[PDB]
Amino acid sequence: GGGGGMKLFKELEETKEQVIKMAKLVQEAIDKATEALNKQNVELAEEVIKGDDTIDLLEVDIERRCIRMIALYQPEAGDLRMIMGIYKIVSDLERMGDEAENIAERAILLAEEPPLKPYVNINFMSEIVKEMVNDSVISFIQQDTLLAKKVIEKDDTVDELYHQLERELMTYVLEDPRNIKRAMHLSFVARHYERIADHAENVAEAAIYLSEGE
Amino acid sequence: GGGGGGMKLFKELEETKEQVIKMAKLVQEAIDKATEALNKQNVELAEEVIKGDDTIDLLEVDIERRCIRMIALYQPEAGDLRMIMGIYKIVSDLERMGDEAENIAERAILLAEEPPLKPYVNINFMSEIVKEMVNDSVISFIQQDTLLAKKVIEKDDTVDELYHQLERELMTYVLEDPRNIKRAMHLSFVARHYERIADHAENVAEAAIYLSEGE
Repeated sequence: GGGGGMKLFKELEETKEQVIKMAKLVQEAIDKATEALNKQNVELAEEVIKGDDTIDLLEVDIERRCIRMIALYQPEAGDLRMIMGIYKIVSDLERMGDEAENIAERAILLAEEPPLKPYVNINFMSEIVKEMVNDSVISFIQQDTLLAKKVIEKDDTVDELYHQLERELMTYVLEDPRNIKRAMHLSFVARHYERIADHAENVAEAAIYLSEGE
Repeated sequence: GGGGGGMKLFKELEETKEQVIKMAKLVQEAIDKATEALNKQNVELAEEVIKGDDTIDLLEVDIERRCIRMIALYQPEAGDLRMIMGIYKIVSDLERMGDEAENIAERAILLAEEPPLKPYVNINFMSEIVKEMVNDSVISFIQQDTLLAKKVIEKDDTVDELYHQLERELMTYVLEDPRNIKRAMHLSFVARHYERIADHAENVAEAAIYLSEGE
């Protein structure tokens, strides 16, 4: 190799740092989004809606870093794979953040009214999903198949849990159509948790590609 | 002063761009069949959309593996490397559109086992726009047409607006006889998928802007 070959190294270990940061900010979104939604708390919602902008540039900035690294250093097979993969996931991660930002909106909408039901399921879902966000992005940065496979296993649960939700609400709507307004908002929410999870699972799918690459 | 890598990278990039187009045809074809299967309560048509989604899946990989090939072998500079990464990004949005139409098709099955519940003028105006959004977004990409990409970005607000019309129309159905609760919700999801397909369409046009703004 040549002199500045270890530049690509530093540049890449940093870019990775940033992915991890961006994911810290995603879990923070979901966590805030769930509190707001739960305890009918708008300060917590507007917080989450402001903070998404951060996550937005984080996509831009990590993407731009990838191109740079490829343009400047000409990374070999392994690096180039690590990089294009980063390039993919930073998008999924941005989508999770946007999904949470959506739960944040809804929670505002659900605040000008009594809950209509304990949010127990939304909650079990919420908890599984953050675990999924984290574990998925860990298993990527460090080539952990087993951990990626677990994340992929958990998704069938979120799916399964989502369906529980679809049906409980059917019964709420059916017992008093007034309830139609909350039911629906609480439907979306569940759909958003389910989208965040599906995404999580991509990161993991990616993590395998990478790990299978060795 | 030469270098035979130039000419190869050119063919490879054009052949890939061609692949991307193949892929958007199939997505348009998907949305199209799925709307027929939805409307005409036709499961033959739906199971088609559903097997046909696999073709689109492999095209994502196909093109993605193309992009890495092209970078590794030819060490492409500025404009080229940019179109490639960009191809890489949008071959995905496009796979997501096909995924959403596949979902429309799954619901069409489900909706077949019962009367309509309503004509579906809305869902129809929606996909008709959406389908044209898929095309234009991917045209605008291949030839960096900013003005055409921005036309796409506008239409999206229409889908957005059209989507909302639809959830209120349904609210009224559920409200009139909760039996309708099952058809209503299925039609609810469908109306969301159309809106997701449009929102992806709109990413591609954003991308098309990245490329264009660049040259």
